[PDB]
Amino acid sequence: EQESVKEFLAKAKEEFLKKWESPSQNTAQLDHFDRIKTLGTGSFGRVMLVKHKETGNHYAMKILDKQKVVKLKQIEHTLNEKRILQAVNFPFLVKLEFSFKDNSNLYMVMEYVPGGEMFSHLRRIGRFSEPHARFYAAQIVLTFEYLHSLDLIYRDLKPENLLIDQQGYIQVTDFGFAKRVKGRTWTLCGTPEYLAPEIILSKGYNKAVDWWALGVLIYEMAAGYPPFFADQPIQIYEKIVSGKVRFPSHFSSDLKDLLRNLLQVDLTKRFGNLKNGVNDIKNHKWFATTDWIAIYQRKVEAPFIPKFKGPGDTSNFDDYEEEEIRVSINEKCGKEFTEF
Ligand SMILES: [NH3+]C[C@H](O)c1ccc(O)c(O)c1
Repeated sequence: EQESVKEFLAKAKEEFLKKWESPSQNTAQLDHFDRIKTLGTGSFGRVMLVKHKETGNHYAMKILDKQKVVKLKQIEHTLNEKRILQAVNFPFLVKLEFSFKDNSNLYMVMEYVPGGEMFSHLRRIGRFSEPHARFYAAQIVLTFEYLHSLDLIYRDLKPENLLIDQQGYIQVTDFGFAKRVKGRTWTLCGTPEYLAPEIILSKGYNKAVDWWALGVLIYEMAAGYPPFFADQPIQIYEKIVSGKVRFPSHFSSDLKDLLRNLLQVDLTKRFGNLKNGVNDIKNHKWFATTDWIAIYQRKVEAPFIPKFKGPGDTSNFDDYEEEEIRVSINEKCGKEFTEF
């Protein structure tokens, strides 16, 4: 590790810790924004495109229903998400610009990235070439190097959680499962196709699960489909734990070798979790053409630039039923979300 990387990560940790210890709170309110379009929706929350009425800036506003968060046992996860997001700073992480709460909801107002989810682009083109997949993978490697050095585990890597920005670079979203962890953690969370074996088997697990997920992501980017798939989760899990993966013949030998080391069932042998840490990945032959510093500095020409007309264009996102943002006249779940 060049002292330059050590000193970068030491300063990164100092800056993170200062914000972690003293989190920002209550930095805007709902009526500062106009609602434009629902960009995504789930069992306890939504992401909305909004426009700030005074500056005209567009943002992606994540709205979480406090009662549903409680019911689906997401309290600590939502507190993790906001506390981490307000404390991190890296070129490939979506920035949290404001947060606040009201009687009914929690709000995280993030940068809006108009290029859409990697998932859409991957499905439209079919599969990415190895250089294209490598460009995105390198950004994830650097982002995980950053996060893991802060004792953070991300726990939701997948194409739907990676947005393509105006320059063609990655912006990681969706910190709902991210957690500050020294050692092990135990919660069953993630997305089935991306779960490491040790999550499936209810073990105490660590940052190695993020490196496993990177193997899944790289396979999916280069093949067009993930390595372990089936009609039901239990059948996916049987495949994940088996230690067997098949590679398309069009994969390069270097790609197959990297993937066997990321998709290593034995977490004590998995790249990213050995004595040399991230450098086993950064020094692998599949990354020989990668200029890590140039990627970090965003000096590499991207494989493609999403097509969009301006900062408010939603054409790269899909259409959802537009529901109200209702705020109760009575405070709900105040105690549970005191720190938010
Ligand atoms: N999974 C992506 C998520 O819905 C989303 C969409 C647009 C954004 O700018 C964002 O920060 C998050």
